[PDB]
Amino acid sequence: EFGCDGTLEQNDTTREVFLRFHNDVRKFIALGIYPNKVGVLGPAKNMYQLKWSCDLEEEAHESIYSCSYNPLLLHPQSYSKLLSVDLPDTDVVGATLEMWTEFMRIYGVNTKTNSYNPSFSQFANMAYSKNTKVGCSYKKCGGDTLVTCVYELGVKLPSHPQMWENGPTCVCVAYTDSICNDNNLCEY
Amino acid sequence: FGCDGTLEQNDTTREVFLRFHNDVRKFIALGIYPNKVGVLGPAKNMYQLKWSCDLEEEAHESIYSCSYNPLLLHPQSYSKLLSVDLPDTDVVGATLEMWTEFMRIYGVNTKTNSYNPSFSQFANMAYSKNTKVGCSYKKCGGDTLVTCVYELGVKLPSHPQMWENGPTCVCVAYTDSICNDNNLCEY
Ligand SMILES: *[C@@H]1O[C@H](CO)[C@@H](O[C@@H]2O[C@H](CO)[C@@H](O[C@@H]3O[C@H](CO)[C@@H](O)[C@H](O)[C@H]3NC(C)=O)[C@H](O)[C@H]2NC(C)=O)[C@H](O[C@@H]2O[C@@H](C)[C@@H](O)[C@@H](O)[C@@H]2O)[C@H]1NC(C)=O
Ligand SMILES: *[C@@H]1O[C@H](CO)[C@@H](O[C@@H]2O[C@H](CO)[C@@H](O)[C@H](O)[C@H]2NC(C)=O)[C@H](O[C@@H]2O[C@@H](C)[C@@H](O)[C@@H](O)[C@@H]2O)[C@H]1NC(C)=O
Repeated sequence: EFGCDGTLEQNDTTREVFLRFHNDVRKFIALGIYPNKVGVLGPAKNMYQLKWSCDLEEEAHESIYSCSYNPLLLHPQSYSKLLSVDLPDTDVVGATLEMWTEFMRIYGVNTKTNSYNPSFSQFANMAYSKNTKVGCSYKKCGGDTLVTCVYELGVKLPSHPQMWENGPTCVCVAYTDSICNDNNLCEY
Repeated sequence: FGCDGTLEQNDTTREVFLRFHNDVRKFIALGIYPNKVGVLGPAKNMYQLKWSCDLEEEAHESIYSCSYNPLLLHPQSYSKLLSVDLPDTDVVGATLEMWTEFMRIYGVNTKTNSYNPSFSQFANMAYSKNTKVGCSYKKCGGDTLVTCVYELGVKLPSHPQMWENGPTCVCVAYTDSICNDNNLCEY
């Protein structure tokens, strides 16, 4: 599920944190039980399972390599700079991902449109229903640690801000020959 | 710690909670804790926190039903997290880091060090005159609840100051205070 050989300064423990965090968020949106600011997100039809992409992880790694964020702009990308602390790497990674979702919970999703909002831009990239690939990276840059995820597909702003379509769990039709896996997420 | 109660927590996460708080507080006291721009502090009357099993009880009780219901006896910080398949210490660490990162998103006004609801958890953690904290967490299926209870905190509107600007180791808020080896006040 990973197999990323490169000089990426990361091993699979944090990659699994990244990957399963995304797919847990997406499963609970699809099931209609992820908590909004008030109430719940979802259910969503067309919410696809994410797979790791080593190419996208390289894009994530390259954007923070110099210790100043510089995205390649080939793919949607979420980024945050956190204070480096004397705790394990899973803690920074976890803190970033939790923070990305708390932005959403602090501001609140309109669950009629499920539109992107700049105040939870990272959550929108993480929840974008029709994406199927993610790659993330982090780098300690002295007093700060940069954490960033890159996605194959994302919202297209401003015209197409919808993060996911309201619909029944396991309705998987956005790609031909899609099935719903045991995670309650679509795959193709 | 010595918290005997049915608190569903052991001392390893208690230490992460406590040490994290006192690191932040001493970095503010020394004037080296990063703000959004620049640094926070130095602060006078920044007291070291001690654990309180009573406050931990108040924390544990507010979340044991998996819906947040504070007792409202003491200032309290709370977050509902997405559950992660990581050791509990790392979920606690991630939460505490996240609480500080809110502050650096909005930024503290270092002329006033005023409370800001947008970083309420950092504010509760940084409140200089508090000396006791109790924290708890509970895995609730897909989500995890994490919360800290403080004996003292800001009082709005009358006392919005998280800490007062001033020299490290000035410890006069309470009589018979001293500055310990952590450069934090205690009595
Ligand atoms: C990704 O890298 C991290 C950081 O190196 C790995 O986590 C570390 O894994 C090592 C073991 O390979 C842990 O060390 C050992 O800890 C135990 C308990 O104290 C002791 O028996 C042993 O003496 C100790 N070794 C030494 C010399 O210290 C280490 O504690 C652990 N965490 C950190 C922050 O260093 C990680 O390994 C994965 O996670 C650990 C927790 C184990 O489950 C391990 O089997 C896993 O592979 C690396 N991930 C991968 C996939 O390799
Ligand atoms: C609190 O609960 C933790 C989870 O059960 C304990 O960690 C576990 O300790 C085992 C040895 O007793 C060790 O083999 C396990 O890998 C470890 N599990 C995890 C997820 O870390 C913890 O014990 C403390 O921490 C571990 C890492 C060791 O250093 C122990 O010697 C420690 O006591 C429990 N804490 C206490 C104070 O009992």
